[PDB]
Amino acid sequence: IKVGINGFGRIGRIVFRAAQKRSDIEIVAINDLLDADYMAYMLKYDSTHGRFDGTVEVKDGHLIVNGKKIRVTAERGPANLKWDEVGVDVVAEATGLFLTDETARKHITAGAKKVVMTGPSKDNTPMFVKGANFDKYAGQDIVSNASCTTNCLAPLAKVINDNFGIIEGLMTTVHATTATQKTVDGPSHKDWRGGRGASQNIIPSSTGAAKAVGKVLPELNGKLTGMAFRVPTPNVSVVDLTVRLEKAATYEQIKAAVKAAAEGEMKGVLGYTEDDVVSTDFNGEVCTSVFDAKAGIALNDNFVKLVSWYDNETGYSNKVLDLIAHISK
Ligand SMILES: [Ag+]
Repeated sequence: IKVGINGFGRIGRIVFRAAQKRSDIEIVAINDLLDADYMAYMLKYDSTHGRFDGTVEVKDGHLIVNGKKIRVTAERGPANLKWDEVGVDVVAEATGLFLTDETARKHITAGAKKVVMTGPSKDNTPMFVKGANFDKYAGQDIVSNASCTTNCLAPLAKVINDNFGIIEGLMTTVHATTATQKTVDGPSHKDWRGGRGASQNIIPSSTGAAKAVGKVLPELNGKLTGMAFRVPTPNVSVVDLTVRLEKAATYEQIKAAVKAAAEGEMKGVLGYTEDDVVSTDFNGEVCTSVFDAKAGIALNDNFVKLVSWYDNETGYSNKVLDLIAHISK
């Protein structure tokens, strides 16, 4: 499966690094407003995930990563990309600028077969999260992988709902710093709080990742919404799911249910741990949701507080390839 990446940002670079560890997905073309010499630098060195495992050179204005040529372009218009020349099947849309079917279809016009958005769709484009609704894919040409927080809350909420039933849920993600925020109190027209100093503040932020669970899980629609807190960590976030259960269940029964799915139908997606883990213990975690058993707490048999870790970069990126590989079946 030849895959072309549009937008060599944080998600774009981690999708590239995760593809080097897979055999069914091969990156063949990258497009961003950067020269080839700069793209080789942002791949070779990474402050969060260390140096790149492999070789990377620049020749003829193109990258040579692990002895494989990769076409580099800087087309601002998605239709002028000419994916026919390099032969791309699925385009990884990782710019955040084209999150609609009208704007993402320019890759189909440019010579691609399918498009996967690395973000929550802004229109009626269907969103798919692994372990939640990957079976509901009906061969659409443009899909979406929702958000990274949705890829963490949906697999956990599905197991809790299928076992005990969620009447109403209220979540909160202690999120890490992203490239949206500022290092120092700067301007931010869309979000005033987001313009404050990231390394100095606990910045509240609104998110619709919990309300988006109702789209990938129609049985939980209108039963989930939440918020966020941006904290001065470079990577790895954690959600705080607070749900009211329909069936009475103890915490030891909740741990056994999450552990059964972690070792069963949701292996590789929903993780499970009983260790004294912290955030940096999940830097580079492939799982999109790791349930922290000792961190959670319950008030009674029908009101519990669940804790689940997730990497907002590595975990979501690996599930972008999993969505590319699923639509290609
Ligand atoms: Ag996130």
